[PDB]
Amino acid sequence: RPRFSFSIAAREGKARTGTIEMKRGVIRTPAFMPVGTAATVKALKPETVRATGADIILGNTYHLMLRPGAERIAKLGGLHSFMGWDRPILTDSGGFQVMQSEEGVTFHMLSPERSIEIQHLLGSDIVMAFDEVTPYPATPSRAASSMERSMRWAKRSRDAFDSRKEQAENAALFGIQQGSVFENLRQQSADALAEIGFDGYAVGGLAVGEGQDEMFRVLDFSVPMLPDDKPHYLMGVGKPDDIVGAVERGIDMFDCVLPTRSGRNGQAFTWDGPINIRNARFSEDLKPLDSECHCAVCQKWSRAYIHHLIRAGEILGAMLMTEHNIAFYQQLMQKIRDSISEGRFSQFAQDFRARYFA
Amino acid sequence: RPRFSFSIAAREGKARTGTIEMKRGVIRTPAFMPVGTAATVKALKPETVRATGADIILGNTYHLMLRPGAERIAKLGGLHSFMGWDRPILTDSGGFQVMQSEEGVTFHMLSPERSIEIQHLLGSDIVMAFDEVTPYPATPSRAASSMERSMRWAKRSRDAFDSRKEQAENAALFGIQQGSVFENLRQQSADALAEIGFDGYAVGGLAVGEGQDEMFRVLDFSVPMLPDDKPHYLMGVGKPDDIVGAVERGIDMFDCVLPTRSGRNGQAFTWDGPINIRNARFSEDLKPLDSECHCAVCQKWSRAYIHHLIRAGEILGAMLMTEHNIAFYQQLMQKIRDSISEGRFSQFAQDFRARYFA
Ligand SMILES: [Zn+2]
Ligand SMILES: [Zn+2]
Repeated sequence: RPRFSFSIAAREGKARTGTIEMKRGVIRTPAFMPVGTAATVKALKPETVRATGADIILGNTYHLMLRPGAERIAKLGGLHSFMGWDRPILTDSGGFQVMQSEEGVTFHMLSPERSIEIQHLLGSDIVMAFDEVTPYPATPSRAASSMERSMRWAKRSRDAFDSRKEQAENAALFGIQQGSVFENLRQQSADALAEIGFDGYAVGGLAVGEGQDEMFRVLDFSVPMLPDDKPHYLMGVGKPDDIVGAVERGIDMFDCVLPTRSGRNGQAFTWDGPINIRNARFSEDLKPLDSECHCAVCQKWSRAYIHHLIRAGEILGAMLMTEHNIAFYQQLMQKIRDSISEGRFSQFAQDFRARYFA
Repeated sequence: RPRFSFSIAAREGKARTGTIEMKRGVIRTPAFMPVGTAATVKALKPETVRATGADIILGNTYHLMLRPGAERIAKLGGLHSFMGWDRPILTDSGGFQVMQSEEGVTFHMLSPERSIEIQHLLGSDIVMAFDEVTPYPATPSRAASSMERSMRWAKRSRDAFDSRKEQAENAALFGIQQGSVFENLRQQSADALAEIGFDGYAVGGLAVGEGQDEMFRVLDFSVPMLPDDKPHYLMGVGKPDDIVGAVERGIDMFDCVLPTRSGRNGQAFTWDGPINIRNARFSEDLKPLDSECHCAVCQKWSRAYIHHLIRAGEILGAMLMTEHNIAFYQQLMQKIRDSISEGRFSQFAQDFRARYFA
């Protein structure tokens, strides 16, 4: 396989489906990437993650640099070897968590150069440029300032990535668009990123307090500013309905802690909407979490059993809920991909929303 | 298969190896039974428990009657169906946890009749008689009193078990020997239990504060008092070296929370003795937990990785440590069984101790 190749197999309106080819494997898009916080996808073995249908997972640069440490992971053979996942891994830049001067942030120090270096040490396949994230809400002036600084940092990220032969030859680098909710700033950011040139483009600075309406509004004008022939990554999104709407607006890649996090909380996603398995109504319910879900949990265990485990604080409860939720997300992405390929994604989105919010 | 059949295939001194045949499967002895506290073997799917080599697991009557409740479990199809384990399950009587009058204990009420009933509701394959457990230390007089009461309760358990057709035809009932550390009391208890007649006999009231020397001393005279042709079950034992010594003294069945419990704590069992994986010396150790262990954890993950997970409080750390420890226990039982079959258990025990305590 090549270092990086994105090919669009089918389109319906702004929606696209296709594949990203990388050295460690193929990523089907639109893609959902389970999040590995501390070199583990919470409560799941890597084989189980893969079995749900995930093609790629996300590693957190901020957490890993603190524990166990980027240099230590490199010494142990890199993140893939360390955690036992041999498929692609995307690493975030640390910009969101660390949230200062033009050189970078101290807190430990983090700069475009150090972020790139850490992601190299981890052996990341998709490296994220180091950005400054504009809080929401933000004045036009402050958003411009942050966006401008992030573009300077994007250039610095690009140069640091390119200066490392092994990294430049084997990994990909994504730039991150900023600019808050302002069309002009988004435009300038997109223009700047494209001038620099990246393998993929992320829409950053969303899902930070604004509602879905506003997020969708910003996506409407922002995604078409990005190069059409490269992947579009919406960071930290999100709920199933957020995902469907973002694909309708041209997004190809997603990540969120939601399915793992809310799993441990007792929230299970279903085609009829989320349920909280702790609710007493499930104490004697012999049905699986979802009657259509094809995951291993739904094939074997009842709502009543999982209800009991989650109420009792048992680790197996977290394991089963997380597997289900991640498998649900992958099934959602599969149905999205199929519907786009078949030119019926518009209908799928409508049918999906009608049932999920019934 | 029959309701219950124990056959002794081979002997070396007091040690025996063989099989217990039951409707839901065959149990190879000497056997180690992982403990399921709240209808789950902590941090493991039933398939994973089985994959380690376990033939039977233990369910706790006291915990299950409180949550989710014995009647509810029956309504949901019984414990096997509820938790997804279809092989034999032994249930304890609740006597130890609940630790009063001749009728039983209130705290909820527990009597020989209610204990038997609860174990019927769970659908247990091996039912334990309801006993009174003598605290350690105990005067000769108090131990006699408790032992005498437990024998009266053993009769009541027997009659309650026999009064339920479905239970008597499909499950087995074990009596429990008491009598503290006193040979005469142990003798009277064994005589009483045999007069009543049970499918198996447990040595109760040990591992309650006495040392290994004293436990072994009591086992020396107590196990030969029990019927030779029936299984001998030492409850709540124990460490690997306890197990080897107890088999040398004629014990066929074991259970302990140790491998699960100490797993989550960071303690990993190895042929060279236990290690605590949290120790800084393992932070960059690329070796598996045990260099000889054939378990899935040891095939894939390093000491360094598990060290990181356990220090970070990650659920996967608990999962991997517990799988390893349970697999270690099963490998220990397999080596014991093989050595007895080959008439070299004496040598195995010696070699085992030399290395484990080196
Ligand atoms: Zn499912
Ligand atoms: Zn192992």
